Amino acid sequence: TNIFEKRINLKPYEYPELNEYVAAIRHSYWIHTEFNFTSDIQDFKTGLSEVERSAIKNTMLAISQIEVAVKTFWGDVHHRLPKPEIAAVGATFAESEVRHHDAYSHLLEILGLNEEFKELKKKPVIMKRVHYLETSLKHAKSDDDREYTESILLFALFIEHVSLFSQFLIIMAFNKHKNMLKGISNAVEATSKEEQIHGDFGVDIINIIKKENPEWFDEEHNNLIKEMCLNSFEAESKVVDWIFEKGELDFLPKAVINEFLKNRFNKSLEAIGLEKLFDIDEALLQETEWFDDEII
Amino acid sequence: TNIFEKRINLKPYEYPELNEYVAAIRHSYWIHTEFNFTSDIQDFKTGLSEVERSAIKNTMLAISQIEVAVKTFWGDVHHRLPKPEIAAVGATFAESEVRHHDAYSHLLEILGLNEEFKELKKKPVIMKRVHYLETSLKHAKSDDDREYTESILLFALFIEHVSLFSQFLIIMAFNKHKNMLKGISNAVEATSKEEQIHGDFGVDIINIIKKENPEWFDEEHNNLIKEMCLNSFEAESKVVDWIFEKGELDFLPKAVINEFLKNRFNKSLEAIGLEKLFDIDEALLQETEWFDDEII
Ligand SMILES: [Mn+2]
Ligand SMILES: [Mn+2]
Ligand SMILES: [Mn+2]
Ligand SMILES: [Mn+2]
Repeated sequence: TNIFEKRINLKPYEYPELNEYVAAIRHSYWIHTEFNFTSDIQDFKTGLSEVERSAIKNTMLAISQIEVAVKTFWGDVHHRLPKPEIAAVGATFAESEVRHHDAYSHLLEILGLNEEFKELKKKPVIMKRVHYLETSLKHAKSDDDREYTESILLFALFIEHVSLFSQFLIIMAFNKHKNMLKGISNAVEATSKEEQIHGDFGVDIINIIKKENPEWFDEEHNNLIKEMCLNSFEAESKVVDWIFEKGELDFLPKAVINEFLKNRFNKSLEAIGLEKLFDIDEALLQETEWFDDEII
Repeated sequence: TNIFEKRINLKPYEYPELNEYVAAIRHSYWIHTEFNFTSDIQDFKTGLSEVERSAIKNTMLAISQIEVAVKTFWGDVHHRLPKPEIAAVGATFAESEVRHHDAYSHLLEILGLNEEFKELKKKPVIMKRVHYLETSLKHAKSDDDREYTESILLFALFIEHVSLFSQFLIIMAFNKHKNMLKGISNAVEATSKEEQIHGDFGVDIINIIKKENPEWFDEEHNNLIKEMCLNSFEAESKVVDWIFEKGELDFLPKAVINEFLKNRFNKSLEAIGLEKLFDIDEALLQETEWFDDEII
């Protein structure tokens, strides 16, 4: 098998196991119109202290920075990985991103955050985030399979599996602790599950590429993956600092969120056979174990 | 205002009305696992005469010739029509085609038609159908916007709005008259509604292209569209002859199916401002009015 080459017959599948990702998204499928956000609008308006409102506002803006955008990467994977089973997953994933866009676009509207969203791009922390996101996808349109592989790798391991996860954690933790933001936490939980599925497929694709082209993955390029991992963590850790610019939440300190992120980065590296990059404080990490127990 | 030109900023939308197509497919969304085909399997095995079974088998094979294939045209429209609103529709449509593929692939399996499906491509009537289908999409990957426009036009007006519709009509008519093939007619009705939506969006895209580039739609190019309309009808009319090779169904004669097809071809031409091509026998057309009353 060669993942990069087109095949003559539709059947049999060369990577039949990838078909499970279509079933996974059909099971996770959701539209924001299934949730009721009336209490969330009221909570955001009058139920929060100024510290809590600033944290929630910034978290919603940070999710939207990624979700409220044109996201065609998954829908285009078939051009460079021309397999029917990959094209099926890619199309299923591309549609799920349209559902995410509509959900967060609706949430910015009803929370009265459209003007703040338009001005978000001017923030240095956001520009720094955009830099690592654009660098990660610099080869998304490359004619070289090895360069394109770098884009899949960084996109799946770090963007899909980690970029939004401090934000998903903040919303879920807020609902778990305060029983507020019911509709938003439902939408966030549904988005988390789909991003987890997106990254898992990308991890599987990378392991197929690595199995078929082991010589592309030397100690040298493994060091290049590790420095991109560090850049992603530093940028996301700074986004966390900005989210809590008006004060930390006592039940979810930044130190707890940072350990949660480092662990996700480690798991992404380990998923493709690399060694872990971050030393983990187990006691601080334990505080967020409930998140993965919910997402699965 | 140019449909072919990239707009990086998400809002304001240039064609906000195209968003209705994403909501239309979310409303029509279905998976074959929502239907029960147990009675259909039994009907196909023991409930049909030799004439009826041959007609149903050939109809299912003809639907599958189009549906059981990699269908990435809709998911790629954004490359040449780089608008966020178009990209959202394209991704939603590309996913619906994966659902259609899984549905008809499941139906070929449970009806024991996998081997007959593998050999279908060798039939002269099928080769003749493939010829007009491939000719219609010959410019699907062109760098010239005018040539690409020809592919969208033929694909939407004739392939999406008509190619499968004699088959959808045959299945629904069989269920209406005989109260058999319950699950299959449900899946066919659900597919018909989504193909109707697919072609409607394509018609809207063509009318935007025609509004922005009226000089592209000259008498010479309109004559080519009419010549392609005739080629599509002749090939689909021959597919109908093949479906009924073992005998016609008294309740749905070929003359009735052919008038149904000619009328659909006329409506596609009229939808983009071209004149009707076929003379219609109104009495024979009236016999299939119930079909559009169900789909629309
Ligand atoms: Mn998303
Ligand atoms: Mn994703
Ligand atoms: Mn279809
Ligand atoms: Mn279609």
